[PDB]
Amino acid sequence: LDVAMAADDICTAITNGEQVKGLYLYGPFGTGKSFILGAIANQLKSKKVRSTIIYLPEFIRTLKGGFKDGSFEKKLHRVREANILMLDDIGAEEVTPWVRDEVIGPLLHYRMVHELPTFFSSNFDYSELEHHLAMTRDGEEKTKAARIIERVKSLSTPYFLSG
Amino acid sequence: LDVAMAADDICTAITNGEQVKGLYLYGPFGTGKSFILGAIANQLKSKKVRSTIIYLPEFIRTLKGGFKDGSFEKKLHRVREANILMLDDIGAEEVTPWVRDEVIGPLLHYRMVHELPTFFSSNFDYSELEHHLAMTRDGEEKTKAARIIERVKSLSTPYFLSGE
Repeated sequence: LDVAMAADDICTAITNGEQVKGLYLYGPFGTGKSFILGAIANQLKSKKVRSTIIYLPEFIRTLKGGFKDGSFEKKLHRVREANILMLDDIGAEEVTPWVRDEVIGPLLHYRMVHELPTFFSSNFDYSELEHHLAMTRDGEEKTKAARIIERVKSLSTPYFLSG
Repeated sequence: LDVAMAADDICTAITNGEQVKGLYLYGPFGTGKSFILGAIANQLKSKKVRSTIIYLPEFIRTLKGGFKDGSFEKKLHRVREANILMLDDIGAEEVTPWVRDEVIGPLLHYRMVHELPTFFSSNFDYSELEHHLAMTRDGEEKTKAARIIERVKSLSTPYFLSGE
């Protein structure tokens, strides 16, 4: 499939005002998923449309700066209402029950309830990401992973990138 | 060997200060060629690296001034020495002997001699672009098109973009 034209068309749509689904780019490392996300971002910027790109490892490691006091909700509440959000390299973060049920879950829930374009990039497809989310130190919790992954599916359109 | 990964690698290389070969993106209309060229342009721009994109038909309309007593050489000499040049939709211009032999040809020859990064997009592959340049009102001239297309091929790396 041609991801370039999907990116171009979703840029035109976003700039026109149409409600659209983000892109779920998945594939092995070094296939250009991040570059396509950033290309969408710069393309939108060329038309004055803002967007927010997040590298999930660093972002979660930043939210852990205040997991005790609960001040992480300060930044989460700011990132969750972003007009266009792009979660870069989801599924690579350390899947802990806290990040799954207090960061990722709520984030995607809100961005869905308000229909806000959400782009993704991952080394896993939908089901593989669901398995990644279910497994954790507390064991396999399939219902939470199913809820989250269904949010992802309803927020994005899949595209496979290979070498 | 991915398209997006080739663009990303080329951006990382140019931004690190390494002048490298550009890309020859060819494919039907509506396959994202211009989006990839624009993505390279914007990725370079975000790191303070200027680049130049010309749409060959428009550029030619600006030259045909001009097209007699070398006056056009004023602009052709400036575009040709650009740090990074991207020729959007090469092959869509109406080929005439003077456009081919006095604009396109010399431009690519200069950018090749001086080892200047150059990018391309087209609906034609190498062979189809060469055949496109060979044919004009004066007939088919294959050797010229061979020289030019060989410059293009020395200036780029091909990548095919097919629809869904």
